[PDB]
Amino acid sequence: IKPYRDRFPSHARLPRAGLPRAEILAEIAAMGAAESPAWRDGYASGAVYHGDEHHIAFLNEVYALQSQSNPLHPDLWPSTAKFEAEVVAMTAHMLGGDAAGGTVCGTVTSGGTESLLLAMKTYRDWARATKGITAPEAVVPVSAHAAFDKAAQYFGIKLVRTPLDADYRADVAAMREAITPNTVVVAGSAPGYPHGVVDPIPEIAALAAEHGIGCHVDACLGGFILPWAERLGYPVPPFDFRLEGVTSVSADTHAYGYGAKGTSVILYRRPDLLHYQYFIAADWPGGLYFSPTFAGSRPGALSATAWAAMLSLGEEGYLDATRRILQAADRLKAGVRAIPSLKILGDPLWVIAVASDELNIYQVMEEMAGRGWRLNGLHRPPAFHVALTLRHTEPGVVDRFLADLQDAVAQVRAHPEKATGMAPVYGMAAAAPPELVRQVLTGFIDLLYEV
Amino acid sequence: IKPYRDRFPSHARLPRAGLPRAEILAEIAAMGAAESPAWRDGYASGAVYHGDEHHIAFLNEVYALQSQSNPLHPDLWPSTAKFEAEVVAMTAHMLGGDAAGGTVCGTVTSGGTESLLLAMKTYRDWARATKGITAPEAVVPVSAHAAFDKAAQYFGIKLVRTPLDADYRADVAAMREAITPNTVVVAGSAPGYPHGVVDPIPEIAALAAEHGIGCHVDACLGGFILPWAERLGYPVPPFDFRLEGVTSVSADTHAYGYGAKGTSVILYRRPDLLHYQYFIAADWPGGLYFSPTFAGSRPGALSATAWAAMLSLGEEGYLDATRRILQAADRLKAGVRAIPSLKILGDPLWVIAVASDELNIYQVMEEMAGRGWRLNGLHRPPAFHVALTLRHTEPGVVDRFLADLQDAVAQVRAHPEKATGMAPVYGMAAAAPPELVRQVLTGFIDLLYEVH
Ligand SMILES: Cc1ncc(COP(=O)(O)O)c(/C=N/CCOP(=O)(O)O)c1O
Ligand SMILES: Cc1ncc(COP(=O)(O)O)c(C)c1O
Repeated sequence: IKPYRDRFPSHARLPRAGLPRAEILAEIAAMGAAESPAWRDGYASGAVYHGDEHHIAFLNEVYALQSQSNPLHPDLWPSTAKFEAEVVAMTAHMLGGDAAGGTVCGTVTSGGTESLLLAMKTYRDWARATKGITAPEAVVPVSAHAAFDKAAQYFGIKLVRTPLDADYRADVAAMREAITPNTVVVAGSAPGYPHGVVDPIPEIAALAAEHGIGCHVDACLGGFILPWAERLGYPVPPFDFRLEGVTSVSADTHAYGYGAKGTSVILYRRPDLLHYQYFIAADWPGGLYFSPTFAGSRPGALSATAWAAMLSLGEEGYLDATRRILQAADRLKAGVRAIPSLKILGDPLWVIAVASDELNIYQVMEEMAGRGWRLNGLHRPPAFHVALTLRHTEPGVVDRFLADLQDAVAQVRAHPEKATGMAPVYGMAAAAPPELVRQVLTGFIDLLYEV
Repeated sequence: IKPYRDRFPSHARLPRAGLPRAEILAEIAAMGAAESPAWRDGYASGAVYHGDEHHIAFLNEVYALQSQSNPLHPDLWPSTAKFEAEVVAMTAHMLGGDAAGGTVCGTVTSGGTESLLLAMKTYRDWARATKGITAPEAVVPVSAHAAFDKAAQYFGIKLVRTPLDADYRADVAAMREAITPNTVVVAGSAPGYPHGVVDPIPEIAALAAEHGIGCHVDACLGGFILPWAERLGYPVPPFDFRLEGVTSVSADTHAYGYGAKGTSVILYRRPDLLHYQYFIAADWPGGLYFSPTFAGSRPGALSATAWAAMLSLGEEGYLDATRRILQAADRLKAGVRAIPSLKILGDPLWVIAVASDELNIYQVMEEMAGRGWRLNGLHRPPAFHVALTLRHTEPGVVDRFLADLQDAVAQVRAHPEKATGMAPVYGMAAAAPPELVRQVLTGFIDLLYEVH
């Protein structure tokens, strides 16, 4: 659904003469006031991770002072190259980079997906050069992020997805079973996006060191949450570089790092690994050209906002934020188990996947959507999840959620036949065959791009 | 060389307690005042494309109002999904999208490189599904951007680079020669980055339609320059979708589109092509997940800055900008041919590659660097180039350049033995073997990432 089709002029052609800056800003600001109550008041799962208007006004100043930065030119903006070096270093330390000998290194990327993609490409390129593996395989849980499939398709890696156990954590045995001599990497999520549970990293990491291959830890969600939850006295095993089997880790500075959107860190245990990531061309008439990541020209300013957010918070700000989130979490989970028909999937710390055996969970979800809740629809198995952020730690938000949740279950128990709005969509999507979904969604992405 | 290693505290660990916002900003603003004179006063080739402090203050407001946008969620920020749809549409029209039947479609990407990569992956995936080609080849000029090699390595495409002619434009014949039944795409640059010259697109496009394969036009540099140069009455053949053989085109809204860094457009002629780009997963316990491009979470705000910059300029602002640039160009080229020892490579419109047969061009370049000029070092053949922007259209900038260029040649003619600063580096790099460069540069990228 396209909200501003009518309220605002549509442009499928450049205006013959330029429109005034004062007006363009006003058009955009208006859309700002329309869309920002949804995430600000706490109705959104994930999406906005900090939300505080002063922390945002702060990062916008950081962007403004670095707007022109392009780290393709480290000699014009050595300031940005500094930021990137320090975000990578501070993040390395945070994830047990010292307990590895201090050989831990990385680069700043554009997001979790790039981190994962880069990593897969690295392990693929390394395996071919050293172990001579020319038809590579990777082994991850079925809960590992969909970005892994993306890497499989792009780089020509055969991806093998293993099943989970009763707690929705990875099945470490089935992983051993699927390893072949062509397997170049195994991965574990900390936590996985679907259910918020942390795969058995120590076990997977060990399994990896055993067969002399890589182990990647997808800590894109947990990187900036888990280390602080551990010091707050929660049940979190070592997930990072403390474990010796773990060869790489990815973490999102734009997620729970509270940077602005468009930054992430990929970390490798040794430099001889990192080096397979760099792209270099020496034979090009355009001169010497190299890039650490996928991109050539990058938004230097976003690397600044990641750096500035990490310094403005420090170990205190993260410890504080993490507590306020995990508090709201434990409190929401209690309110959910308290409700009869619902169950929680596995044992999440702050990303809660709620399902039902008796009711149609998708209509429950739709009933929440009726009150303004923008939640995530899962399937295999059917459920919806809410990933908690600082936006849900504000006064009365977890309460409103549980209050609206009760009324929503009561309504669906009265009419188990009810399936309104999006409920029928999420439900068909569950049952439909891959190649049919692949086609309808393709039409949906085309609808997004219409003028 | 790391400038702030001493003046500012280095952080290899999160500060136990958070540092004040007032202070962090001051640290960054200081670095801003140190680095911004270089590109602002016009010493930089490319890098900053507009530079005007009001146009920048404007786009920063655009970013500020959209900072939170992440177009992975089109239902939370339908505003951004709108911007993206319209940047893609306005850009399509600009590059002859109507003359194609109105089936021209695209997506907004993160930069030229992603556009190119996405395209290569599309043609690879299409060729396998329709033409059953399981060991794909691509054929581009040796001047085509290095991003093409990157796609070759990533996606497993065999890349074949053809030679150029006397004008440094593509050799259309050698391209035909290298086409096999496994060739899935050919490309032409408009202009190529090295020399600023426009490959023979009409001819290449035709060559492509002939063999029933794709033709991609790398207009990342020229997309927002060439269409306006054509209406200003310059010698530019049709390079875009007017030609029927051309199946895709890439253009950088963050370059000569004067958006903020981190946006670009990839355009396809028909939707059945675009569709091979989309990534979709239906079997994932995380639910339905799709993405048009490489990224999942994106900076929505950068899509806004591209949109806002295009609207704030319109066909007038581009026509004006393009004139002021091409004027400065023609004026700089005359000043260069005027100088005895130097020659210009091919016939560039605004990206000038200057070489020398008698002198060591790298020391010429170093002599310019002495006066503050941050230029691009080319090789194969040895030269340096300057890509002109609005920053070089300001008063007296092309003049200072020619003035410093004369003094620089005079100095190198007096001491042909001289090789100071970077000159010896660019020169070794020219002669060294690929695998040696590959190793030294790897050490250089590691040096960038060190903290003292
Ligand atoms: C475990 C895991 N792995 C990879 C990713 C992808 O990272 P991305 O490219 O979206 O920055 C996610 C995020 N997944 C959700 C990104 O959208 P959001 O609601 O704003 O956080 C992830 O959770
Ligand atoms: C002519 C040309 N093509 C492609 C690219 C790649 O774009 P980017 O560096 O912005 O990713 C550039 C920079 C370029 O100048």
